[PDB]
Amino acid sequence: STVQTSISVENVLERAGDSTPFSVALESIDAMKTIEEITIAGSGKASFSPLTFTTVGQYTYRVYQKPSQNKDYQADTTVFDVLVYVTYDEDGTLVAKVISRRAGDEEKSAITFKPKRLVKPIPPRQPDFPKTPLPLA
Repeated sequence: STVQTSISVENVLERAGDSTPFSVALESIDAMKTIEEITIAGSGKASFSPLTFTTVGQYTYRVYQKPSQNKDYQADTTVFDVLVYVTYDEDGTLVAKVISRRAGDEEKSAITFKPKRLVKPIPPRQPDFPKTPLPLA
């Protein structure tokens, strides 16, 4: 019997429509290995590939954001601890319960990163002529 779980994260950029890519890594503390890295273009939600568990137990991970490839931004350095508990529910069904927290925090928290832009945005090109009626003279 087996159960699967998708660990989900959010990347939040300060400007909507900013599509700068950032990468997030999932590491297993039990194995001391990186399991996977995923890349998110701009702001969005993202899941790592599903983890499959075949035996009951507690499995420990952490999730963090890699250094920003685009040097105009500072990646969020927050690290999240992620615990996956695999057991049976009241009907005897194999289930996986996932709990995430900021490292050092007691309270649970969704895994969220907020990279910050360190340099002024590149200037937009001159806008097109107006497409709406100009004010009456």
